[PDB]
Amino acid sequence: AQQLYCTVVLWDLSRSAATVASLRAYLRDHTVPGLRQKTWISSTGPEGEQWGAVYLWDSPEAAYGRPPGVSKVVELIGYRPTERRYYSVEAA
Amino acid sequence: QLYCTVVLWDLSRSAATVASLRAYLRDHVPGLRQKTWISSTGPEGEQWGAVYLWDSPEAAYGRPPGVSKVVELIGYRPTERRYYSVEAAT
Amino acid sequence: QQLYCTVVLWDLSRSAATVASLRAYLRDHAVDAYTTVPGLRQKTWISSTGPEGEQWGAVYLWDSPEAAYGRPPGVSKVVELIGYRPTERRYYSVEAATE
Repeated sequence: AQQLYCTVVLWDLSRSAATVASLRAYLRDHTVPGLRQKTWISSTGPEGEQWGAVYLWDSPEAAYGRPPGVSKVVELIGYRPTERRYYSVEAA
Repeated sequence: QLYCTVVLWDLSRSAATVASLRAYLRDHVPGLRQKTWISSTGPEGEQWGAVYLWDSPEAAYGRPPGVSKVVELIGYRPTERRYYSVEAAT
Repeated sequence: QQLYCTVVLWDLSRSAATVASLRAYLRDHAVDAYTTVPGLRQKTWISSTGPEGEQWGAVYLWDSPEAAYGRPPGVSKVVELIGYRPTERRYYSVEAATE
């Protein structure tokens, strides 16, 4: 309701033929209960390419649920997310 | 086209905890769309952080605003910085 | 000398209440700093979070074994905030405690 909970899900794309470009295109071509906000993010650098999603939830349980719209990205990239983090929103 | 920067502190080396920073917070800029404080607890360790939403990559690379006070509260600069392009948002 | 520890817990997953919201209410409505109930040495509110699931609870230190098994005192407001009675009760003997 007022306290929000954040889940961050990240894929390192070093071990995948998918890139930020290819995944941006699949997003271009191709309302969940409890979910206030869903954001797709990316990063490029010497470290390598990364794809991810940031979820704002209105309940603590949902934050640990299987993240929505991840199954489709899993088969596109080739594997389970390399990183997953859990936060509380303290002030926005 | 928006950009997202996140600044984090591992709190294990500070007297500060998520709880004490939360309490302090409770009792107390060009290009910047949104500023959000975040925290993390559990077996992996305590963290405090700020998430910024920018509309330019320059401002995003600029030194994070409103971080000065927190650096004083924790006792050191952020231990981790990450930089993202926003691809899509609801 | 012999003390008895009763722990009552609420699983919060079925409730609109959360650790954050219970903690916020507590912050704006301070509980008694001292014990009122005869035989009650100490009362502590506790919480847990993370993948296991959210929980709220009360830990009681009693000087008699009868009270340890009675209805736990001072939980009426929390029961109203959560919307149900404790989902779990545990009974312990204190075998040794540091001072």
